Amino acid sequence: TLNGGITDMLTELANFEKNVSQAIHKYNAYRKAASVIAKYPHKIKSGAEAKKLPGVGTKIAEKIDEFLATGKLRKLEKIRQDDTSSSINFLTRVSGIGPSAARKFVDEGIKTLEDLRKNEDKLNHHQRIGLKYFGDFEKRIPREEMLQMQDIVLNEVKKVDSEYIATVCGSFRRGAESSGDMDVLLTHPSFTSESTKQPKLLHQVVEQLQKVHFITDTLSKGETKFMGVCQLPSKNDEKEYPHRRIDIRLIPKDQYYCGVLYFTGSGIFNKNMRAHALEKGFTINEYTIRPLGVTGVAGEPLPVDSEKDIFDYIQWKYREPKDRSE
DNA sequence: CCGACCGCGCATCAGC
DNA sequence: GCTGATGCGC
DNA sequence: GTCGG
Ligand SMILES: Nc1nc(C[C@H]2C[C@H](O)[C@@H](COP(=O)(O)OP(=O)(O)OP(=O)(O)O)O2)c(NC=O)c(=O)[nH]1
Ligand SMILES: [Ca+2]
Ligand SMILES: [Ca+2]
Ligand SMILES: [Ca+2]
Ligand SMILES: [Cl-]
Ligand SMILES: [Cl-]
Ligand SMILES: [Cl-]
Ligand code: NA
Ligand code: NA
Ligand code: NA
Ligand code: NA
Repeated sequence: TLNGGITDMLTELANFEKNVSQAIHKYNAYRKAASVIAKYPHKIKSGAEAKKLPGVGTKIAEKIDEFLATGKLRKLEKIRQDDTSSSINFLTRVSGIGPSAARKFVDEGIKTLEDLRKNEDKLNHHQRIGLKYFGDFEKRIPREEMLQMQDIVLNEVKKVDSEYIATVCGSFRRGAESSGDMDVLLTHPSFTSESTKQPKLLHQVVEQLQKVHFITDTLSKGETKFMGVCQLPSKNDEKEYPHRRIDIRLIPKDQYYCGVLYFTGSGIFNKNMRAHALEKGFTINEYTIRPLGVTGVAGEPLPVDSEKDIFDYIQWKYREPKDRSE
């Protein structure tokens, strides 16, 4: 890509601020700067040319000047050399180990994959499954496999109740040739913003997918969100497929368009769009878009019949899923 | 200069 | 047990 | 770290 070297650098800086510094606003600041540079359609020639972009300020402009002249960033070179930063950045790659847990583990002397595998008793349930599938979870999922996964989920949900609708969102819905994981939005007519006329609507679907050996593990599970692990079936004498992360979100059926907008993303796109919503006097979540009054208190939910209706309210021209890949 | 930074589900824990 | 803060995740 | 006011 045109400015791959710059966007990798800013991403690495973002990950540092998140995992090591625990500086969530600097994490987001670097993430925004990398997103704006990633869509910029010219090979960047200077930090001043970059500073023209929104979210690229003086500090990042200087770093870009250093990177263009030398090919590297001294600040990152020292971060890479530091053992405590390096250890924390490694441990956070395990699902369920965050910045706080990573640092506590480093305090206890647990800081390699080997260390973790000797100390399962110190892990909670989520962290133990994340360690179990550490290698698998870092592999990408070819779109071809995403299509077989889709076919299984949709057909099994059909068997439980023909009135369920399951929609695969995330990067898959944005047209990616490969995805980090599978995200399934679920609706059923018995669950609306007005009533829950049936219990266990999510459980019954999880149960069916466990019964056919598609869902293999559970990281977390409540009434409306499932976070777990799944796996495609393999043929005779073939290696098994990698285990994959799956997220399932049950959304009230009358709030589908807000839900599918949220679950399609991207994450940075959602943040940019929600940040822009507030500037226009609205607040958007996965359920509703609501006006902000004179005091800053959210008003009642505005009518939505389409994804486009949401872009309209905040005066954005509609963007197809494939162009929301910020 | 400085306030504000997207919004929320589930798990875990301290205080009562 | 409950509630609110915090951790971690989407 | 960056931005709007
Ligand atoms: N509002 C908001 N939403 C999200 C997650 C949303 C948007 C994302 O497209 C969707 C699924 O998350 P996931 O991590 O699977 O991302 P996805 O875009 O599918 O990428 P990938 O799986 O890595 O190919 O939930 C965020 N997560 C990360 O940015 C976030 O920070 N803010
Ligand atoms: Ca995904
Ligand atoms: Ca996901
Ligand atoms: Ca495996
Ligand atoms: Cl911060
Ligand atoms: Cl909606
Ligand atoms: Cl709401
Ligand atoms: Na700028
Ligand atoms: Na992690
Ligand atoms: Na072991
Ligand atoms: Na197996």
